[PDB]
Amino acid sequence: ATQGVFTLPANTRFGVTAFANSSGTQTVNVLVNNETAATFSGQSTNNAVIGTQVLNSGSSGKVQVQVSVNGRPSDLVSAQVILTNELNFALVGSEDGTDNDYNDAVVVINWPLG
Amino acid sequence: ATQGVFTLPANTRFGVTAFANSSGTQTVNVLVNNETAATFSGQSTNNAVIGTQVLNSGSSGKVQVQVSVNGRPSDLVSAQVILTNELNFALVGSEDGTDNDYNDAVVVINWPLG
Amino acid sequence: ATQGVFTLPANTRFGVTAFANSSGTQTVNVLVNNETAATFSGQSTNNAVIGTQVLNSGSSGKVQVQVSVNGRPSDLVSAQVILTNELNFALVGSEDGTDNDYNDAVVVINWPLG
Amino acid sequence: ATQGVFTLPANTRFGVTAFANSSGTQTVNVLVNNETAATFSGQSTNNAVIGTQVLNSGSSGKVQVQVSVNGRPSDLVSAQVILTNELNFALVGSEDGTDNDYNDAVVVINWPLG
Ligand SMILES: C[C@@H]1O[C@H](NC(=O)c2ccc(-c3cccc(CN)c3)o2)[C@@H](O)[C@H](O)[C@@H]1O
Ligand SMILES: C[C@@H]1O[C@H](NC(=O)c2ccc3[nH]ccc3c2)[C@@H](O)[C@H](O)[C@@H]1O
Ligand SMILES: C[C@@H]1O[C@H](NC(=O)c2ccc3[nH]ccc3c2)[C@@H](O)[C@H](O)[C@@H]1O
Ligand SMILES: C[C@@H]1O[C@H](NC(=O)c2ccc3[nH]ccc3c2)[C@@H](O)[C@H](O)[C@@H]1O
Ligand SMILES: [Ca+2]
Ligand SMILES: [Ca+2]
Ligand SMILES: [Ca+2]
Ligand SMILES: [Ca+2]
Ligand SMILES: [Ca+2]
Ligand SMILES: [Ca+2]
Ligand SMILES: [Ca+2]
Ligand SMILES: [Ca+2]
Repeated sequence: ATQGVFTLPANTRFGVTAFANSSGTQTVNVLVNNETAATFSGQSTNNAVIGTQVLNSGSSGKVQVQVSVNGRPSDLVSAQVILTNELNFALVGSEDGTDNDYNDAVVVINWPLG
Repeated sequence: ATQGVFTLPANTRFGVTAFANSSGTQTVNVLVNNETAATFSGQSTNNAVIGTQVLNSGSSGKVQVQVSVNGRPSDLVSAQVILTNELNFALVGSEDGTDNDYNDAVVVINWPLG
Repeated sequence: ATQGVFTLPANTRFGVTAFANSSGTQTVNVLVNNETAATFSGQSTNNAVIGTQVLNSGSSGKVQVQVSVNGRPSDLVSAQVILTNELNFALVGSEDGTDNDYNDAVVVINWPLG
Repeated sequence: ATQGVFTLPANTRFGVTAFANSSGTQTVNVLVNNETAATFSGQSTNNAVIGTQVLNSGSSGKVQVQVSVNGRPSDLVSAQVILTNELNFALVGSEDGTDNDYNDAVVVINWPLG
C-alpha cells in the first residue's frame, strides 16, 4: 500500500517535524500539491530534530512525505490518528537498512495550529 | 479516563518533543517514575518547538506528561500508535481554554531511538 | 475531553459493531445527527458481538457512541485511525466499574464499506 | 514493511473479528506461533461479520493475520492503537483488487478481554 501520503482539509495550517536515528544522512522532502514545500537533512543516532516547519495544505490538501538516504528512497510506514475528533497526527516511519527499526527518519505532521 | 500516561519498555531511550499553539505560556512536565525528568516552557501560536530531549524510561517504564498554564493543569488527550509492530508514538494534546482545539501544547514521544 | 464523537464524511455508509467484556449488561447507543440510529445490548466476559449494523452518516456526518450499564453512563475513551489514507476506524472503549480495563463495551466503527 | 503481524504479551486471550466488503470471497487465517489458529471465510459487499473468535496468544505472543482471495494473498495494511494505556486494538485492512479501498477484508483484534 502507498504510505506517507495524507489528505488534509484544504487551506489548513500544519506542522511537519523530522527526527533522525541512523548512521545514514536522512533527506526528508515534504510535498504539498506535488511540489516540494519543505526539505530537511541531517545525520543523528540520538533523535535530533533535523527540521520543523509550518506549511499550508492549500487548495488540494495533498501532503506527501518522502525519505531518502544518499538518493535511495527508504521504506515508509504511516498512519493518521485523530484525538477528541479534533487533534490530528500524521505519522511516518522509515527504514534505510536491514534492522527494521523504522526510525531512521521519523516524520510527524500535526494540525490544527494556532 | 487517565490520559498522558504511557508504559514504555524498561530502560529504553525515548524522544520527547513539545509544540505550543496558544496565547498563554505552556509549562510541560515529563515525569519518569513519578519524578520530573524534563521541563519545557515557551509560548507560540505557530507550533514552535518549545523543547525536545532524549530521556531514559528507567526501571519503571512509567512516563507521564502534564501540561499547565499559569499553574492550572490543562485537559489532556492521548493515545499510543505502533507501526509495523515496531515503531512507537505516544501522543498528547492539551486544552488551556474554551475552543477545544486541544493543540495548546502538543507532545510527541517516540521510540525506539538510534 | 469529549470522547465517543466522530465526524464521518457526509452521507456515507459505515459499519458499527459492539463487543462485551463485563459481568454488567451493556447498552450501546449510536446517534446519527443527534438521533438514536442503533441500540445494542448484551452481556459477556468473552467478547460477544452484541450488535453490528450498517448505517448512513447522513448530512452532518456526526456519529456519537454512548454506553450505559443499568442506566449508569460508562466512562468512554476513543480515537480515530486512518490506514493508507483511505481505511478508517473509529474506536471506543468504556469502563462500567473500578478495574479500568476499559473493555466493558468496545465499539468499532468502520468505513468505507462496499 | 511487514503488515498484519502483532506481538501480544504471552498467554493472552484476545478477540479477532472479520468483516467482508468485496465481490471476492475472503479467507482470513489467524496464526498464533506461525500456526493457523482460526480460519474464517465469507463474501459480502455490506460489511457482514464473516468470523469472530477468542484465541490465546500462547507462549510466543506472536499473532499474524493473512488474507487471501481465490488463492491470491491480499495486500495488507495494519496498525496497533492503545487507549488510556490499557485498551489495545490491532487493526488490519486488505486489498484484493485495483480500487485500493483496503476494506475487502477488515480484521479487528482486541485485548484485554474479560
Ligand atoms: C490563541 C489562542 O490561545 C488560547 N489560550 C488562551 O487564550 C490562554 C491561555 C492562558 C490564558 C490566560 C491567562 C491569564 C489570563 C487570561 C484571561 N485574560 C487568559 O489564555 C488557546 O486556548 C486557543 O486555542 C488559541 O490557541
Ligand atoms: C546506526 C544504525 O544505522 C543504520 N543505518 C546505516 O547503517 C546506514 C544506512 C544507509 C546508509 N547510506 C550510507 C551510509 C549508510 C548507513 C540504521 O538502519 C540502523 O537502524 C541504525 O540506526
Ligand atoms: C467481570 C468484570 O465485570 C466488571 N463489571 C461489573 O462487575 C459490573 C459493572 C456494572 C454493573 N451494574 C450492574 C451489575 C454490574 C456489574 C467489569 O468492570 C470488569 O472489567 C470485569 O469485566
Ligand atoms: C465489489 C468490489 O469487489 C472488489 N473485488 C473484486 O471484484 C474481486 C477481487 C478479487 C477476486 N478474485 C476472484 C474474483 C474477484 C473479485 C473489491 O476489490 C472492491 O473494493 C469492491 O468491494
Ligand atoms: Ca533502521
Ligand atoms: Ca535506526
Ligand atoms: Ca485551545
Ligand atoms: Ca490552540
Ligand atoms: Ca471494567
Ligand atoms: Ca471488563
Ligand atoms: Ca478493494
Ligand atoms: Ca471493497
